[PDB]
Order: sequence, then structure tokens, then C-alpha cells
Amino acid sequence: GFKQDIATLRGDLRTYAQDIFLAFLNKYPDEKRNFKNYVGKSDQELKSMAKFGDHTEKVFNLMMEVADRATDCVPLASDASTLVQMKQHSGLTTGNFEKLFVALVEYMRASGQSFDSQSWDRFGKNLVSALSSAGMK
Ligand code: HEM
Ligand SMILES: Oc1c(F)cccc1F
Repeated sequence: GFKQDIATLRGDLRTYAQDIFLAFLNKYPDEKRNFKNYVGKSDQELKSMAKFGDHTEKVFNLMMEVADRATDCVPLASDASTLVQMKQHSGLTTGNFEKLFVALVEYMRASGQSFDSQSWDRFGKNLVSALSSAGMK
């Protein structure tokens, strides 16, 4: 289930962090509007670019801590506040987060693996609600 999935993802974190973010950017090409540096690059090129590797691993590190601190796929209000109050997310709306989690869930569905995709889908919808509650537009 959800907790084991966090351990699975952490066990190959750099490869999952990259592959899931790339699934997000390729499913939602207009999301590159927040990532000008990424435009006109193939996956393999992105995975050579220093800000890409470092950003993707920092997102997935923090994602997994918020998932690990959740109860029944419901994130802490404190983690939602932190995410809202981040200077880097100045531009962002919950729709950015909804899309990341749709891609994650669809990546998990297509994997050969026994990920609890139901629980990640629930986690993403609960995170979006929390973010709204904490001030994100
Ligand atoms: C659970 C979900 C997410 C977590 C935990 C998270 C976490 C983080 C963290 C820790 C940073 C700081 C990275 C750094 O600059 O060192 C960051 C930066 C950033 N995040 Fe997020 N993030 C999430 C979702 C999103 C989404 C969905 C977007 C855009 C669609 C986004 C866009 C950014 C951008 C643009 C930056 C800084 C500029 C750059 O990418 O280089 N984040 N995020
Ligand atoms: O505690 C944190 C951070 F330090 C960064 C992003 C999200 C989060 F919940």
C-alpha cells in the first residue's frame, strides 16, 4: 500500500523523481510555461541539465516526506502551509499540483509494479484540498 510505495520510490529516488516529472511534462506540455529552461529538450537532455536533476530530486524528496507524514493519505495542514508559503511557488495554482498527481497515478498504473495507485490518487486530491485551505489559488 501507500506506505510501502513511499519505501519503493525512495529506494530508486533519482530514477522515479526524473521519470515521474518527465511523465508530468510530456502529458501536460503547457506546464513547461513554468519551466522556460526545459523547452525544446528531449527527456535525455533534460536529465543532463543540472537545475532539472536537482529540482526534480528536491520535489520528490519533499513529496515523499509529505506522503510519509500523512494519515490515511491526508497531508498535515503544516506541510500544506509550507508548500503555499514557498517563494518559488509564487505563480502556482492547485491545478499545477492536480496535474502532477494525475501524471503520477497514470505512471503508477502503467508500471509493472503493485503500487497502490488508488491511494496516490486520494493523496493528490487531499493535498489539493489542503493547499486551497492553506491559501493557494
Ligand atoms: C508535492 C508536490 C511538490 C513539492 C513537494 C514541491 C517541492 C519543491 C521544492 C522543495 C522546491 C525547491 C527546489 C529548489 O529550488 O531547490 C521547489 C521548487 C519549485 N517547484 Fe515545487 N513542489 C511540488 C509541486 C510543484 C509543481 C506541481 C510545480 C509546477 C507545476 C512546481 C514548481 C516549482 C518550481 C517552478 C520551482 C522552482 C523553479 C525551478 O523549477 O527550478 N512545484 N518545489
Ligand atoms: O516541509 C516542507 C519543505 F521544507 C518544503 C516543501 C514542502 C514541505 F512540506
